[PDB]
Amino acid sequence: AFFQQQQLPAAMADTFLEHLCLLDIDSEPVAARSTSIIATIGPASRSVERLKEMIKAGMNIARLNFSHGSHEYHAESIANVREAVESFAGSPLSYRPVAIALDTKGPGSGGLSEQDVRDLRFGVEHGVDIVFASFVRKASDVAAVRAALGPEGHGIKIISKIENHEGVKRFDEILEVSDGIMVARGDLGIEIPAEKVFLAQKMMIGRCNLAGKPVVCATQMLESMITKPRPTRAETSDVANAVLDGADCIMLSGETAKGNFPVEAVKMQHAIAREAEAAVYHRQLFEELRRAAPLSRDPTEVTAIGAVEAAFKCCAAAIIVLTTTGRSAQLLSRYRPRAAVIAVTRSAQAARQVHLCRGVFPLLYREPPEAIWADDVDRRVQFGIESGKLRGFLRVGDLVIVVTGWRPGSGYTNIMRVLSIS
Amino acid sequence: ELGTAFFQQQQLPAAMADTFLEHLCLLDIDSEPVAARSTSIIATIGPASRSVERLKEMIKAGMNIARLNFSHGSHEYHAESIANVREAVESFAGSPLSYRPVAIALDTKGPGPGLSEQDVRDLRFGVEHGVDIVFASFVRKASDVAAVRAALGPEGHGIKIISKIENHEGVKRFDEILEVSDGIMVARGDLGIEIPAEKVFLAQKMMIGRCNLAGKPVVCATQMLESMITKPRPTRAETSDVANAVLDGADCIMLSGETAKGNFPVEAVKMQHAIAREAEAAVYHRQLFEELRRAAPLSRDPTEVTAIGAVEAAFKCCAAAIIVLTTTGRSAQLLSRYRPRAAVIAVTRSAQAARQVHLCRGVFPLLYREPPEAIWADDVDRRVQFGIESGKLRGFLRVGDLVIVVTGWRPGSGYTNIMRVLSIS
Amino acid sequence: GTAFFQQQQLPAAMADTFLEHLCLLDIDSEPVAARSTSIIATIGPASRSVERLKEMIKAGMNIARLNFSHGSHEYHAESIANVREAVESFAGSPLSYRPVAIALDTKGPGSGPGLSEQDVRDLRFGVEHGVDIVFASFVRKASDVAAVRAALGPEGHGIKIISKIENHEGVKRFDEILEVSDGIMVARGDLGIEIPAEKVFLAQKMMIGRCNLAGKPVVCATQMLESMITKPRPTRAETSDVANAVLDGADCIMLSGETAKGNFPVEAVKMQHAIAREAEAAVYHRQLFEELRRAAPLSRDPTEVTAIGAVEAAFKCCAAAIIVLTTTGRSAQLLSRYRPRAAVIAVTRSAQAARQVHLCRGVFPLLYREPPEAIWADDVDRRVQFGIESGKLRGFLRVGDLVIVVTGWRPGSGYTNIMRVLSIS
Amino acid sequence: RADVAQLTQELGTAFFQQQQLPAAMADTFLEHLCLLDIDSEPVAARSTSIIATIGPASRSVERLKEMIKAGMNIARLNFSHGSHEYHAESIANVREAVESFAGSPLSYRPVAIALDTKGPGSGPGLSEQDVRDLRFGVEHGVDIVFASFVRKASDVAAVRAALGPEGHGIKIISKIENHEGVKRFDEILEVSDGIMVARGDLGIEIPAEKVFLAQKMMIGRCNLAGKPVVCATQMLESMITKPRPTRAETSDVANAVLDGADCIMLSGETAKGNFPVEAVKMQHAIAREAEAAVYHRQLFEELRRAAPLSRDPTEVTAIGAVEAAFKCCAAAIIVLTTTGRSAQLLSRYRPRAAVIAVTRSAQAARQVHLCRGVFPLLYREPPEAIWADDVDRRVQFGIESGKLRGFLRVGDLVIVVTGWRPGSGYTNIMRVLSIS
Ligand SMILES: O=S(=O)(NCc1ccc(S(=O)(=O)c2cccc(O)c2)cc1)c1cc(O)c(O)cc1-c1ccc(O)c(O)c1
Ligand SMILES: O=S(=O)(NCc1ccc(S(=O)(=O)c2cccc(O)c2)cc1)c1cc(O)c(O)cc1-c1ccc(O)c(O)c1
Ligand SMILES: O=P(O)(O)OC[C@H]1O[C@](O)(COP(=O)(O)O)[C@@H](O)[C@@H]1O
Ligand SMILES: O=P(O)(O)OC[C@H]1O[C@](O)(COP(=O)(O)O)[C@@H](O)[C@@H]1O
Ligand SMILES: O=P(O)(O)OC[C@H]1O[C@](O)(COP(=O)(O)O)[C@@H](O)[C@@H]1O
Ligand SMILES: O=P(O)(O)OC[C@H]1O[C@](O)(COP(=O)(O)O)[C@@H](O)[C@@H]1O
Ligand SMILES: O=C([O-])C(=O)[O-]
Ligand SMILES: O=C([O-])C(=O)[O-]
Ligand SMILES: O=C([O-])C(=O)[O-]
Ligand SMILES: O=C([O-])C(=O)[O-]
Ligand SMILES: [K+]
Ligand SMILES: [K+]
Ligand SMILES: [K+]
Ligand SMILES: [K+]
Ligand SMILES: [Mg+2]
Ligand SMILES: [Mg+2]
Ligand SMILES: [Mg+2]
Ligand SMILES: [Mg+2]
Repeated sequence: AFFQQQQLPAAMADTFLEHLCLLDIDSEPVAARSTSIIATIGPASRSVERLKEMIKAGMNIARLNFSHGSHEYHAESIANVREAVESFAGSPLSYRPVAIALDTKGPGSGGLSEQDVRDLRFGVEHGVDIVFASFVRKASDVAAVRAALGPEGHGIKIISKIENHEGVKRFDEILEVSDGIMVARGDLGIEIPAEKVFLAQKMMIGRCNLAGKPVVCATQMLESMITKPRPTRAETSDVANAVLDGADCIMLSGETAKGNFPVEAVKMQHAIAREAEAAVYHRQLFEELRRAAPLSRDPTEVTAIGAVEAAFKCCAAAIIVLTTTGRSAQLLSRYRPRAAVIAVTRSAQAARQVHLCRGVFPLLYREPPEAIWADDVDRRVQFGIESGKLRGFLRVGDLVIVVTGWRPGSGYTNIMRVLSIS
Repeated sequence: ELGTAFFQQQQLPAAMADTFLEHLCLLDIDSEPVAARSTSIIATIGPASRSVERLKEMIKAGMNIARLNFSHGSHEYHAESIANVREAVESFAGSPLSYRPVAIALDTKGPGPGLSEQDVRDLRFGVEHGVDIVFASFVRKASDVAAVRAALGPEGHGIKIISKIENHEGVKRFDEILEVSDGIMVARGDLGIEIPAEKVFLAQKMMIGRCNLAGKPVVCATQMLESMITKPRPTRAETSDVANAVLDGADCIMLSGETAKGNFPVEAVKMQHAIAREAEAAVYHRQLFEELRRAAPLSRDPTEVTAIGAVEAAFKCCAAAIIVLTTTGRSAQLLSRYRPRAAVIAVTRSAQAARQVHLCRGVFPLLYREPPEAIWADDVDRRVQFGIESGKLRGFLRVGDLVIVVTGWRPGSGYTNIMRVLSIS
Repeated sequence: GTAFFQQQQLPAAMADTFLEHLCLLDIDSEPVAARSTSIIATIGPASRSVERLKEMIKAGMNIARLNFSHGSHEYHAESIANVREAVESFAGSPLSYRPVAIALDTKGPGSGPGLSEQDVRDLRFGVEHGVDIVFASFVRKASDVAAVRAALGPEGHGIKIISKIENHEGVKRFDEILEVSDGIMVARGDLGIEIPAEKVFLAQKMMIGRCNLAGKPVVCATQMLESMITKPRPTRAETSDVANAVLDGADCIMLSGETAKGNFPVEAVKMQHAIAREAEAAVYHRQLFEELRRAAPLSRDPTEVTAIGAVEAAFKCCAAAIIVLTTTGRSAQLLSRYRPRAAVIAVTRSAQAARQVHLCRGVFPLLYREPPEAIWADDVDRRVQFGIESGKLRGFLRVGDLVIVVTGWRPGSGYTNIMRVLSIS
Repeated sequence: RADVAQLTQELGTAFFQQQQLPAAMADTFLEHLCLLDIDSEPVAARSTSIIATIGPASRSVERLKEMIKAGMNIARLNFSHGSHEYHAESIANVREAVESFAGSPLSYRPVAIALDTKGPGSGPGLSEQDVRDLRFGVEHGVDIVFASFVRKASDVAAVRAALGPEGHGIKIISKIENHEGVKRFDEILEVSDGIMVARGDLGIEIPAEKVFLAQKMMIGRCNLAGKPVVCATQMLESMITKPRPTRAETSDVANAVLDGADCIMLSGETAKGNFPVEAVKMQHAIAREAEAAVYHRQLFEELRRAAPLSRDPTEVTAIGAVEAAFKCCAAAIIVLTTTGRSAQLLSRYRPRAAVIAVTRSAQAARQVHLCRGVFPLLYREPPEAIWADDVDRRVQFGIESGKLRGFLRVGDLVIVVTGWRPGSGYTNIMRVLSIS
């Protein structure tokens, strides 16, 4: 029965054609949903009670669209999100961190606009985790956003939105200096022929997967759900194909900001993503990712590949990684393991930001410290295991891969352990 | 010889890639499609697309198959639709550059345990009116297909039966249904209500893959450009859906309300045409052909053996087209199963076969009407040159191009065994 | 039948990985196909008698090597005459006659920089006596090949030049030598003294791989069955060496002292024949054909395009043979480069081409002696029938087998463009 | 190029020109062959073990010291010839020559002693002389038994029973020398520690032109099973009377290594020939060239795909360690082992990195020579009070001996494989360490 669930017959197939033929509608998904859901906050999703429902439905990142609304409006939104998130902090083994992202208005007719500088300053002051920089056309646009974030905003992640021909053509230079990319299909579909957008989406997702950087698929994913309780056949297909393409995050705009079914739209994206993740052809995917990733003398990079290889060999339920900045979890994520990457961190900001990486499940470690570093480490490992058992990721008898470092401080991951649960 | 510009068009850098990841990374929005659109467009005829003038516009936009939905309307209504389609098609019989045959398909109302009384009457209507295809609704088992086949009276055995899979039973009994059907339609509308909406993409991808493996046509249907019923442009999810159905391996893409009752029927056809052309150039032929080749079983049928040699030969020289002489369409279908990048120009004396080959991806029919030559070898040469002259006239061929010619050793269907490499003069 | 798929290592040939392939090798799986790797035997005192030469032709000798490092022109002319007498002693049965090529192995430059004066005299002797191949000793650069070609003059245009790589310079300048040569010989004797003995296997594997990539014949030579000069059976290392040269991709295997001066010249030929047959069945065609196909560049030459379609077609039906009509042998060489499991039966009227095609693996020459038919298509059919009749007589074909026939559209060399699937009657 | 561009800038273009690295990075096997370079020098230590047969030509303690320096890893005693007194003198001479280098335990070279049985002859099973010879082996502390003419699983059970309770640690390598042994191969391999492809008798029992098929099949199955396989007989036959081998002989040795043989053997070449040391030197030189020419890109992928899923932490750690070593071009994998099993599981994935096995067991240190790429280090120090410190001292001993023998340099990356608790069977940790 284990090998009949989560499309395992289709995952073992020798060819991609055999893989497609073996897809079974009766093979149920078992693993936790790996692709993060970004929901846009607006009138339909601003109440603390509504936001609690969206967190339970699966929202991982809350997007504030600075194209509409005042700073007072957005600060109220931020406060409501934080209130709804902290309403579940009572049970630290089941608490879900939610990132806050600021989507800039953009340059419009103009480089970096004066309103954008004021909005970016607002984001730093209000402690946002991510910036979705609108209409990025070159590497110098990213540098301008980075400069506007100042010294207090070094930790904020910059996700460049590609929305026009220039951004697509200069993609490589933008990706090099960005933390990730958003495939902003709305404007892109007006700037380039609508029938060419799928080529740009597939190219940008592929390059981001190659680079190991997060990529978000955005706009009109479940558009009809703004007024209707169920999406169209094209919409469910679109969500599924974005996940199959390799998107780290999927987004909802009007569907959650102004629609009549914001919670239902989140539930739909959650349901589709789970099905699509089980349908991933890991046999060729892991091989291609392995072959494409360059040789490395960075021990974190070397431990990540060894850990993902080890997890595939034993069908590990999870890979528990200790991370400070989230980097060790990101390097595990780039190899697209079938095993969940449970990232145990003390940094609340890192816990929110690792939602950008597919398959990373952040656990904010709030237990009291241990005096001996070795005991402190073991405690954070056992923490990941208890939360994993509570949340359904792990059972007694399961195998896990534990990824740690040799000394405290970020950048020293170099150990991989094969551990049996209880 | 061909130029650097030749190798930058139709996603050729992405097609030459050693891995699927490299292939995705090499996709270029500036790489323009050159080949003719190979995925057929099925448009549903209704109040929005019934007039002879409106139908002429849809043929020019790219409609290859006209679907008559027998869930709505009387026999008198559908016979008027058939007559209007035939009138609009024959309005271009003068100009060989604009004349294209259009298939007529009957979509049944559906069942009850088995074939309904109304369905038997509707199938009899189809035989009497000379329809080419039947889209049999709610097929759940092989005996359902046999019932449709039996209902296609003594005169309708040439009609193609495309079984619509619309429920859990049809998905579970897929293999037995495909074995006895001519092809499949992934009827996503009802399927999305019978099974969880989030599982439909799995059923679509599985059924397309199995149809590609079997060498049988598969249609992706319902809500492809749904918003275009009221809006002139589709959503980002809708264009993505059409593109992904083509990339998945669908032979045909369909329009229902978009053409039958919508405000932009011609614009919806134009949109599907535009997306399909882009998506066909983005197909990863390097791994696709290898997998199709490896998966297809060994064969001692000369048509099947010639088809693989012809597709292999066409890939080797970047052949502008594969010209195949076929009477039933079978030879063109066997070429099509290997998914060549070259156009399959099928020269036939059969008007029905010319209409039905629209079900197979990349098959471009040419109806030949010349009186037969006394020497068979001269009749073959005359039909082969007609394929080249038409090709030249339509933009597929130029002097200096290479084409692969597939013929047989003796007259009559079933003897295809020759593949020739010809230089266009 | 089940028994068919148990012979000639077919389970090992169908394996998904190279590791699975090795694990499936069966010592009880008997070779059925004809031995495709040619045997070159050096003529000397042990193999000069007309009766002895008839035994070597029956044992499997395809090419007779005349070593111009030893003996006078008078000696070599007597050799040539004895070979031709023994070969023509079987010309009474044209359906079973075996052509034998005559190759001249030059003495070399020695201390000189380029072509020696004795080499010029020996090369002109070869042209005067009608030799087919030249094994040019110690080739170090492309200009060495040009010098041999110039010394052959205008009358020696058809002679094939196989460059012997015997030193570090030849290995380093390999690419420029191969570009201008008809093929290569891996002269392991001198090479093993010029470079460290433990590095020779790397040079052999590299040169064979590059020759296979280029589609040019490659010969593995020297000490293959060395112990058989005095002993009736070879060592375990010697049989392994012969088998591995075939598995590496060598078109020809050679015997030097083993046939020229040894006590068991016929037994050495029989041993090489037996090992090569075993090794050819153990070839992993699944990956090999895929790699050859992928590595070969796109082509607008119809012969090149027909060859790949024909090999692809032969694999699809497990064709017993590919019968090709050839004037120069080039059409057979282009089929051979794709390493088909099917025998390439080359029917030719050129006695020289019939002798030279022995350089290409899996090409079985048939010299057709009949005068032309007035109708060219009838002449073409008669030759094809001759191939079928010879192949039936020799055991390559049986009634019911499928065969691929490769012909051209007009008389004369360079016009191959047709591939046909034929059932043996 | 981008998949090796950063590491190329770091390690240099000269690094990537050595040990057939361009040929090893090739996308196809055809490209791999085309890229083989005679100028690309081997850098890695010779990983295929050399088994030399001891006889009149190689019995003296002085001659044996020369053979150990030439590369001999296993000494074979052929019980088809000679008395027990003769073989005991041979064993004593081997041990004397081996211990003459024990002064420096950081550079000492352990040598296994293998007993090759006479065989059943006319009989159906284990002969009476074989029982006496096997008892002799147990009494004299031999490490391996090469059991002649094994034809079924019950033959290896008989050898195991004849070894008695004290010979439980001895490895049984079954010799396949006839059609029955080839046909029942799977049942024999299941119960054996490894196999020897005994080509001499096999070449007389089956057609000589079919032996290469049997060799290639048995090596492939042994590689798939993760068990040692020895290629034997007539490898450098001409070197019995001549100082240089033939072109077929060098080719044969190279092809046995390329086929996947863990060990290569010398029989008459060392036992009775005129050039026993030269034959060992030749096999050493060829094996080093052949190992660099291995197409690791497809090999590792195939080994990985063929090996079944495992819930054994040693098995899981071994594949993660080999994958990690390939990612950074690790100079070595240092593994702590008691029985040699952890080193054997690393070896089955055919890493290009040397597997430096640190052990306290002298028998395990001798027996790991059966596994390709395993370099045994016998640790003689007394245990530390804290187990974690004892472990670290052993790891450091491996790093220091690896630097001393040339395997490691400052700046190199190494993968360290250890367990979480003392005792055999608990390997579960993989560490990436930078050499300082
Ligand atoms: O290796 S993959 O898993 N599969 C990729 C693949 C997709 C198509 C084709 S084909 O040659 O067009 C084809 C062949 C046969 C039948 C056909 O109908 C089509 C081959 C291989 C993967 C790797 C990536 O680098 C990535 O970025 C995403 C994917 C990917 C793509 C689609 C999936 O369904 C999926 O699970 C993963
Ligand atoms: O595709 S091939 O058939 N073989 C290709 C191949 C050979 C080795 C390796 S491996 O990665 O080293 C390896 C993998 C697994 C187990 C192992 O023990 C070894 C993989 C694949 C072929 C192609 C040519 O370009 C050619 O010139 C000759 C051959 C060839 C070589 C050896 C044969 O046994 C054979 O039949 C053919
Ligand atoms: O992903 P990052 O930022 O490199 O953090 C991983 C770090 O986690 C650790 O295992 C634990 O260290 P801390 O005690 O600082 O939490 C480090 O040794 C390692 O460097
Ligand atoms: O695709 P189909 O129905 O098998 O038709 C292919 C047939 O067409 C031909 O090429 C031409 O034959 P006709 O003259 O009868 O049209 C035959 O030789 C071949 O058998
Ligand atoms: O292999 P080559 O030398 O190119 O010769 C192939 C030629 O042989 C033929 O099949 C038969 O021609 P001939 O009648 O001149 O022998 C030609 O059609 C073709 O051009
Ligand atoms: O390879 P083996 O025989 O399983 O031994 C590996 C064992 O060696 C160790 O690394 C060290 O253990 P010891 O203290 O017994 O020498 C263990 O942690 C591990 O279980
Ligand atoms: O801004 C966006 O997200 C877009 O344009 O799609
Ligand atoms: O009938 C159809 O096409 C459907 O239900 O999707
Ligand atoms: O000339 C040769 O053939 C040689 O030197 O081996
Ligand atoms: O016994 C042996 O070693 C043989 O037969 O080769
Ligand atoms: K915005
Ligand atoms: K209907
Ligand atoms: K010579
Ligand atoms: K013995
Ligand atoms: Mg926008
Ligand atoms: Mg329906
Ligand atoms: Mg020489
Ligand atoms: Mg023996």
